[PDB]
Amino acid sequence: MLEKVVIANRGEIALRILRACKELGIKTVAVHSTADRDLKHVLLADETICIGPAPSAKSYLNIPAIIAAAEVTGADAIHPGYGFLSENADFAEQVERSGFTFIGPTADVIRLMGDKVSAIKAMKKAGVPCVPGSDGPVSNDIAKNKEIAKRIGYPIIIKASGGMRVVRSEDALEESIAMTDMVYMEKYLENPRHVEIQVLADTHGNAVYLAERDCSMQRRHQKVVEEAPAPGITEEVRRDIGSRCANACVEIGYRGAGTFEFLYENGEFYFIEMNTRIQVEHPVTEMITGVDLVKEQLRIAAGLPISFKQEDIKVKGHAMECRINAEDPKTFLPSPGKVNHLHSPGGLGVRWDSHVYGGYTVPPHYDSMIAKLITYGDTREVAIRRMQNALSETIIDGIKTNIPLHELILEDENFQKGGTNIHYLEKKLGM
Amino acid sequence: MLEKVVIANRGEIALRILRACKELGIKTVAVHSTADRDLKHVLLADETICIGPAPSAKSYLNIPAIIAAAEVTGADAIHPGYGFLSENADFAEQVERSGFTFIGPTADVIRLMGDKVSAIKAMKKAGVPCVPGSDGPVSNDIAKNKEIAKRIGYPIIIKASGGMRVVRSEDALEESIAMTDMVYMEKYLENPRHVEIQVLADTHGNAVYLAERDCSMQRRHQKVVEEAPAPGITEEVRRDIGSRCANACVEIGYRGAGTFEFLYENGEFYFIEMNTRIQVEHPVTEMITGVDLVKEQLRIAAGLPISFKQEDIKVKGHAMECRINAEDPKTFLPSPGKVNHLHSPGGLGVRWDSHVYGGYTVPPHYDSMIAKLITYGDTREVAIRRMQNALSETIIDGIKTNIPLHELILEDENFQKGGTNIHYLEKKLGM
Ligand SMILES: Nc1ncnc2c1ncn2[C@@H]1O[C@H](COP(=O)(O)OP(=O)(O)CP(=O)(O)O)[C@@H](O)[C@H]1O
Ligand SMILES: Nc1ncnc2c1ncn2[C@@H]1O[C@H](COP(=O)(O)OP(=O)(O)CP(=O)(O)O)[C@@H](O)[C@H]1O
Repeated sequence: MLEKVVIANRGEIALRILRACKELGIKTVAVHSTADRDLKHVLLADETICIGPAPSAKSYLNIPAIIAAAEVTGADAIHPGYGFLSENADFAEQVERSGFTFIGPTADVIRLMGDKVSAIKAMKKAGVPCVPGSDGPVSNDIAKNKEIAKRIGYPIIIKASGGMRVVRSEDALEESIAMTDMVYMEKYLENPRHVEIQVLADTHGNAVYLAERDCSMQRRHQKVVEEAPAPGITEEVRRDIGSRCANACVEIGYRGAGTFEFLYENGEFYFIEMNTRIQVEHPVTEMITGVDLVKEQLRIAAGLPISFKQEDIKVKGHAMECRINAEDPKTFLPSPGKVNHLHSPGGLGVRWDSHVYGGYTVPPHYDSMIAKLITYGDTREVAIRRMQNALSETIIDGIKTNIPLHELILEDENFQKGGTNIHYLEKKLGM
Repeated sequence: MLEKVVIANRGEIALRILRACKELGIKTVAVHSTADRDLKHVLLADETICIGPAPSAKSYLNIPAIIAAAEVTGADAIHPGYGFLSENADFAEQVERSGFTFIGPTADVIRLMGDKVSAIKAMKKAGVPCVPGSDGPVSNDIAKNKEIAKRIGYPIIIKASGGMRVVRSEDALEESIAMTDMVYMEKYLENPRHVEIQVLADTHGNAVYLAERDCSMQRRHQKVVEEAPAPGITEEVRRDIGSRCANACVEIGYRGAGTFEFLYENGEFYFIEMNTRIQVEHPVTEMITGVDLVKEQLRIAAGLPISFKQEDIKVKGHAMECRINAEDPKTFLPSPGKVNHLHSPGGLGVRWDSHVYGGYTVPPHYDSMIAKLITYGDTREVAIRRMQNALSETIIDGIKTNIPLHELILEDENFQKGGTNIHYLEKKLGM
C-alpha cells in the first residue's frame, strides 16, 4: 500500500498533508524550492529534496524534477495539494505513466471537468442542475443566439470555456459574443451565494457527499471567509443535491476528494465548476462531520474503501474559517518579512492550521496565505463569537495581515444575519 | 443575570474562564498577584486588580482582598477555578454572605463532601457505590475492629477523614489504627484504575452526567495524562453509575459542575471523593460530548437551566490530555524561567489550552503546569497518535518540560493496550 508519499506542495497544506501521513505511519518526502528550506513541514519531513530555485515555474511546477524526487526516494504516491499542479492533467497523466500513484482523480476525469462546457455537459447528464444556457458552444448567427438568450432570459453572461462578459440588453449581443478557446452563453444571476458540496469517491465504486460549505465572502473571486453548513440549507435539500453529486462521481468515474461548486439563488442550485482536488477550506467540513478529508484521500489512493458509509454522516454544529494573509488589510499589497513574534489562539473549538512560526520569514515568491484560523460551535453564532475572540488573541508581529479585515467582516450585521451574496464584501470595502 | 465575573485564579484556567466569559459577553475582572502582572488573561481582561504580593497565601488565598475586588468593580459573581479557594467552604460562605454569586456549589454542600466519611455517608444513601468499610469512624476496641476488617477482607487501609496506612495482616491492626481529625477503615484495592464521572446540576432541579474520564497515570497522586471515555466502560455501565451520580446531585442539593471520583477494579466502582469544582482535565470530556463545561458553569450560576437534556448527550470518539509542566522530566524539579521560543502544535483534532507565550517568564511561586495539550480522534488509537505527533511539533525553549515523559508514556505498549492502573507510572519510572 502507501509506504512513502511525496508532498508536491508547500505552506500550510504541505504541513496538513504531512500530519495526515504521520498519523497513518506513512513516510514523507518534502520537495521544496531553495526559498522554502525553512518551511515547518520541510523541517519535519523524513526526507527532503530541493527541486529548484524560488520561482514556482522552476520548482513547484517543475514536473520533471518532482517525478525525479519520487524516483530517487522510492515513493509510491504524490499528493499535489491544491493549486500548482493539482489540476494539471498532464502532470497526473505523466505521474501515472511513470508508475506512481497520483493522489487525486485520473487524468481523463481532470481533463473532463477542466473544460467548462464539457463539465456542464457531464453534470447535466448525471442529473446535476446547471445554469440555464446555450448548453454547448455559441453559434455566431445572432438571429438564433437572441432566441436562446430570450429563451433563458436576460441578463445573460458570455463565458470562456477554459477560463466573462455580462449582457443586459438584446441590442448588445452580436458584439458581446465577438469579444474573446471558445465561449458559451449562460443565465446571469444577480444575487447568488457560493455554495459547494464536498464529496469522496473510492475505487470500490462508493461515493459520499459531506454536506456543503458557503464561501460567498470573496475579493476578486478569491475566497476570504468560509463556513459550514451553509445557512438556510435544510437536511432535505442537502440530501437532494448531495446525492446528485455522489451519483455524478460514479457516472464520471471520479476518485478521491473533490468539490462541486454551485451558485445558490432563490432556493436553486446551479453548477459552475468542480474542483477536482482538496480545497483550502476543507477544514470547516471536517469540524461539522468528524471526517478527516486528507486521511481519506490517502486511504483512497491506497486502494481502500471510504472508511464510512453515507448514513454515518450527520451534520453537527457549525464551523468558520478565516484565511489569514500576509498583506495590507486595505490595499491587499503583499507584506513579506520576518515574523518577530507569533502568538496563535487556542481553547475549546479553536483550530489553527499554519506553517508559520516565530522567527519565520514569509517569502515574496508565493501566495500570501500564512494561516487558517478555524472555529467550531454548537451554533453559527457561537462559531462567529469564537472566531472574533480567537482573532483578538492572535499576534503576528513583523508583517501586516488581513486580520483587521476579518474582524470587520465578523462584526458585520448582515454577515451575522447570514446569507450575504458573492458581491457583498467588495461592496462593503467600497463603502 | 451575570454581567461581570471576577476570575479568582491564574494560569491556564483563568484564561479558560476568560474565554468562556468573552463568548457570553460577560465582563471580566482579573485579580492577580504582583508576579502575575504579565499573565495572558490579565492582559486580556477588561479590568485588572492587584490583590497582593507573589506568595499564594498573600494573594490568591487572600479572601478579604478577593472580595474587595469584587466590590470595587461591582461584580455579580466570582469563579474560583480549581485549587486555591475553589473548595474552601469559608470562602464560598463568605462570598455569598457579601451578596456575590459563588460560581460553584453552596458552602454546606462543600463542607459535606469535604469531609471523607460524611461524604461516603451521603453517597451510600444516594445509591452511589462506596468501598466496603467501617462505614463510619473506627472504634478503638480492636477485638471488634478485627471483625469489620475480616468482614470486608484484608488487605484493608486506614484513612484520614480530612486528608493513609495499609494493613496486610490482622496482627498489625491495633497499632496501625493508633498512628494518626479521625480515621475510618476501608478495603484496600491492589489493582484499581482511577475513573471519574463528570456531572452538571442547575437550580431548576436538573442533573446530568457527562460520561467518564480515566486518570490512572499519576505521580505522587498527581494526574499526568487523562483520557475519555474510560477504556472498557460500556454505554450500559456508563448509564448505571452516571445516573446514580446524577441522582446523588439532587439528593444532596448540588449546584454547578462537579466530579465523582471512583476506584475502578474488576468491573466495580468504588467512590473515594467528589471534587466540588471544575477539574483540570475537564477538556477531554468537552471533546467527546461537545459540551462547554465552563459555559455551563456560568449559565448555571446565572440561574439558567443546563442547556441540554441527558438524552442529547452521546459519547463520540476519544480524547487525550497531557499536562505539560515546567519541570525536569526525570527529577521533576520545577524549571522556572523565560520561554525564549514557543511553538504550539495545531491541525485537525488538536487543542491547546495554555497561558504561555513566547517571551513569557514562568514564575517560581506557583505550580509547574504551563499548558494542556488535548487531542481528539475517532478512536483511542488516533487520539494517541495525534498526541504523539502534536508533542513532537511542540517547542518550548528556555526551560525544561515534562514532554519527554509524555512521549515515553504514549509509546508504552501497556498504555497503548489500555487500562493500566494507578500504580503503573511510578512503576515504569522506577524501571
Ligand atoms: N452565471 C453566473 N452568474 C453570476 N455569477 C457568475 C456566473 N458565472 C460565473 N460567475 C462568477 O464568476 C466566478 C467564477 O469565475 P471563473 O470562471 O473565472 O472561475 P474562477 O477561476 O474565478 C474560481 P476558481 O478559484 O475555483 O478557479 C464565479 O464565482 C461567479 O462569481
Ligand atoms: N481503598 C483504596 N484502595 C486503593 N487505593 C486507594 C484507596 N484509597 C485511597 N487510595 C489512594 O489514595 C489516593 C487518594 O489519596 P487522598 O485521600 O490523599 O486524596 P488526594 O488528595 O491524594 C487526590 P485529590 O488531588 O483529588 O485531592 C487515591 O488516588 C488512591 O490512589
